[PDB]
Amino acid sequence: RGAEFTRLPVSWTVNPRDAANARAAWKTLSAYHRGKPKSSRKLHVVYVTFKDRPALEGYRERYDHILKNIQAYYADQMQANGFPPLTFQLDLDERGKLVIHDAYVDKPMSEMSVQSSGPVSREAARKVLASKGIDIEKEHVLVVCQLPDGVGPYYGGGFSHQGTGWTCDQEGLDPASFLDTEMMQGGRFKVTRGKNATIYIGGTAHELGHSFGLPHTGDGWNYPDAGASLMGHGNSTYGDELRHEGKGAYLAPTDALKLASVPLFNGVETELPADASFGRMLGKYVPGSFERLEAIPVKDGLRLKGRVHLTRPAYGIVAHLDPPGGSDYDSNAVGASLDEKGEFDLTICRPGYKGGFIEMRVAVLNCDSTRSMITLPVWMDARGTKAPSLAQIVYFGDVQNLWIRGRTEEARKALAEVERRHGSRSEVKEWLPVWKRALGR
Amino acid sequence: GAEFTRLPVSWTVNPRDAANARAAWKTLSAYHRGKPKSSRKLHVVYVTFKDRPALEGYRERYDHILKNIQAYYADQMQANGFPPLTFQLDLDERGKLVIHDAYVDKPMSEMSVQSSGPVSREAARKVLASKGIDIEKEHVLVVCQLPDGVGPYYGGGFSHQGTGWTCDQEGLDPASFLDTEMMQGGRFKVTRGKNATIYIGGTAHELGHSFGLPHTGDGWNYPDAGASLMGHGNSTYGDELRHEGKGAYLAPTDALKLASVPLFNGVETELPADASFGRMLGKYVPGSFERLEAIPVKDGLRLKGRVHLTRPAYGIVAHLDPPGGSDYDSNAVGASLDEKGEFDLTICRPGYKGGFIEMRVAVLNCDSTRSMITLPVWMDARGTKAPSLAQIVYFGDVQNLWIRGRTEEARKALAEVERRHGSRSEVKEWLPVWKRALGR
Ligand code: NA
Ligand SMILES: [Zn+2]
Ligand SMILES: [Zn+2]
Repeated sequence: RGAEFTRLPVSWTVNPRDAANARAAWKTLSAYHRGKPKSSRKLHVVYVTFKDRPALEGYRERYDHILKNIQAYYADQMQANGFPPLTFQLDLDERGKLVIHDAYVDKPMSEMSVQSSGPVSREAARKVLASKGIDIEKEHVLVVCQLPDGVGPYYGGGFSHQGTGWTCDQEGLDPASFLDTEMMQGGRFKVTRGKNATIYIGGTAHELGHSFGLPHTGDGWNYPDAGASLMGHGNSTYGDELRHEGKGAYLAPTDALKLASVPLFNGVETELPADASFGRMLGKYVPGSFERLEAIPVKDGLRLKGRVHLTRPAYGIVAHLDPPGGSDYDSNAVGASLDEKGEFDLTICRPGYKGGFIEMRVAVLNCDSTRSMITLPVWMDARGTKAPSLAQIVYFGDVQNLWIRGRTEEARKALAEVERRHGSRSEVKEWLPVWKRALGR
Repeated sequence: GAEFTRLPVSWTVNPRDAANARAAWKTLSAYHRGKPKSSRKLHVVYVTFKDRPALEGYRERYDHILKNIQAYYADQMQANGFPPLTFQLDLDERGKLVIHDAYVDKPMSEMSVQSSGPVSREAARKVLASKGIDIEKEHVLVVCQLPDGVGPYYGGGFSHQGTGWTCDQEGLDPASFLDTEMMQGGRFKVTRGKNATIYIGGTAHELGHSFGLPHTGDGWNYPDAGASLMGHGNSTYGDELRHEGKGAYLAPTDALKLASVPLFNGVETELPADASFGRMLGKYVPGSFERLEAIPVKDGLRLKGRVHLTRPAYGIVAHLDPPGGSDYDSNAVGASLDEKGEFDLTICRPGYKGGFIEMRVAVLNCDSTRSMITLPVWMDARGTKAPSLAQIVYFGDVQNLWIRGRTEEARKALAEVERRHGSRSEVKEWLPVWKRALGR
């Protein structure tokens, strides 16, 4: 109900199973938080100007609207998914307005480039934050540069306890522009002024999600009337409902699950484990293993049943489908709850997929904000043929059992043994390339 | 021509539009019989700046770009039922695109989105004049070595003169259409192929504007043909090479308009003395109708009428403009014109709930100009005839004066219906929409 920053409505209804999974996740996380110190983390804002690039007019009031819009959006989307209205807290002054730290870089735009705008702007943010007693390497920071397109950075990266977002200011940029239907003039993108603000501010929400540790997650068959996933193509649809263009952008339940363990969102200062490590995808990862893991083929999808070997508290599980040759934008995800013994059961589909072999990512969300992730080769079709899945049990049973237990080198040896013993058989030789690919992620 | 990633044809024209195209070309061919041939070419100018040197391979890359757009227009004109008409390029002894190099002795810091356009065209005029070419009598594509947010992406002109504006980028080439790798680090999260689609499809879109084409969106009669190039097709040009969709197609109503452009048909027809610019792109002349009746059908109207031909015409185009929408939201239908001026077309807008909608009727003359009138019409899903019948009893004199171009008399007659029967329910809703049409 905050019209001062053009608060976005909720234009989708969560599926009942995801809301039930959200409640079970928050119940588990709340028990984990009992007795742990509270978090005072805030999302800090730095405004970077340059030698021939002074601060734009009203940037303090306009970005007070922008961040409050993103803050309300995340809270409202968290609440729509079944969680409490969790969101990041801002630094407010005595008047309740957004505190923005101003930084300057003594370099002209001619001396800047697409590859240097990022690090140079963050370097200026480090200095101005340290002067105020804030360590940039231990907080989440949004760096706003007064740079144009083709020079300035639109980027985001981080994890649960540290992250950095990058965006660029523009004259009159404000969430109030979301309603404008007038066309922009003279630009390569033949698009309205309202969508242009959607790209800017919706992009900022997309980069901030990246800074919290969220990779890309596209739309799925289970949400055909919810708009575009914010961490997918939703960055370009954020606020489209205010122009009656569509359903806008929604926070995917699998992304809501991951953020529920972020201290910036839940307010609890949990400690990261010692074995946390960065991976190919955004986030912090720890080793994990399963007691059993089977993907059963169904019509246009898979039914994933398994039992996690829980050596640490976990609150949920997320299954991804990654089509070969596609980017992370093309993946779809399904979430599920975990019982105390570690059993889970979910169904993930990709209707119309003709490629047959597809990669599946199974992520276990731990209460310490980290994740354990494994990549499994699976076969899928419209009919739901069981023949490839049966060859995976008969020939590749030892490979899977070792792989889901994290024994990569032993699984490779067992994979080499079936290739040398039965590699000439047609039903075996087609599983070898997708198994070798899965064993290297 | 795979050397420049020639685009395929990903749509099939409706049979009536192809039949309309053949009848239009037959009429235009008779008009061209005995007229001098045209040597017009679309000239290309590359503008560099003080701290903005020419990008690598810009000569070979824009040889691919212009040949791609040239082949696209030819293939889309042929798909619509016309001969493979397109613009001709200036080719050297090796058959490569001739590019005129222009320089502006100003740094990029002194350029802006609003000033890059006119400053670039001025530099193009000088280098073209040095070669004996008058920019105000030809079609020119101005390419600036400028980034986004500084450089111009614009287009404007008519049948006998036009200017297109675009900006170069590192590695911009139609061969990039197939790339599915993500760009990264940009405000627009799009693949490298999508980025090239926006650049080159934009150029094709601006060139269409330079030929005299306004915006024309998609319509119900082509739901599986892709996006209209003069609508949102600028962002779908070449999408089929990534299996993203059907790409961009040239709307039959736009193909009709281009058939009278000397750059496309090769005949140097003379512009009439009464040609004038209008609210929309193109050259316009006064026109009138002997009769004009819109018959309501399901989700649309059937338009029958007879143009009062005071000059040779080869076709007619009807547009529907929903209230509150931009030019991107209009849909258009083309039709052929007989020697007496008779025409018959059907235009629909399924799902439109607004009831009252504006219709633009454009007559395409053989001298490259158009006559256009704006009519208020009513439309619904059922196809109810009641509002159109009240439109016949009242406002009868208003339409008769309006289709004869007598604006002031139509306004006076409109005030008479408001004073005599303005309280009647079947009359009072036509009054506001008629004043809007009489002022458009
Ligand atoms: Na065996
Ligand atoms: Zn991203
Ligand atoms: Zn345009």
